[PDB]
Amino acid sequence: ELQEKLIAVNRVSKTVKGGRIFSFTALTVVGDGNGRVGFGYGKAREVPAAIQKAMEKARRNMINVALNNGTLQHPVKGVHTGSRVFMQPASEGTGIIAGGAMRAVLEVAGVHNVLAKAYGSTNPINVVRATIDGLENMNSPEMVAAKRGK
RNA sequence: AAUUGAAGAGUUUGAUCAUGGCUCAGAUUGAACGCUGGCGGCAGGCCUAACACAUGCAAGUCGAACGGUAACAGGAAGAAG
Repeated sequence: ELQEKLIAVNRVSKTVKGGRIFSFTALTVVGDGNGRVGFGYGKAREVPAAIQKAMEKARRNMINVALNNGTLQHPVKGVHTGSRVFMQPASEGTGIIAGGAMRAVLEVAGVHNVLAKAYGSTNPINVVRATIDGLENMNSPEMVAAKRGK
């Protein structure tokens, strides 16, 4: 049920007095298959060290996303840093058809149908979080019955 | 029952995030060239010189408009081997 996966890994540099020392950072997103979306970045001097902290941080900071059946309740716009993310429900249509960075967050959230097409900046670390912000701000037709109806 | 569907990647820097061009994955064509090549069905086939042309053919048809025997097909009459 853990359903965890990595998006991408990127080598970086420091350049201290002695010379260049290269660290590694692996982005990861996790989910239970029905809502409960979460993610983690982290860093380390090794590849297996950095991925471990990413999956470790992905356990905490997990929030529910509301879905109808196996689809979104409505289309929702979301932005983060310099990235701009749109999505459409498209009920049982073709499905989970999207490029890397945003592929992980949709499939692990539970959606096997919605279309992405992420505009603006397509940076792996900025394109993620635009989903979680765009899925957190999304509200549910059953639980908006507080404002709706009466 | 009927225009119900939306992907990204690479590259500036010691490394990073924007901005921003270039490049690639797709489909398509009245196509060509390179290499190769079994059959069938359907469709397509001078996109440049509206440059110029050999030869045949590409529009004739009515004797039930009319005077007519020029053809060969008979019939009729005549003259002969």
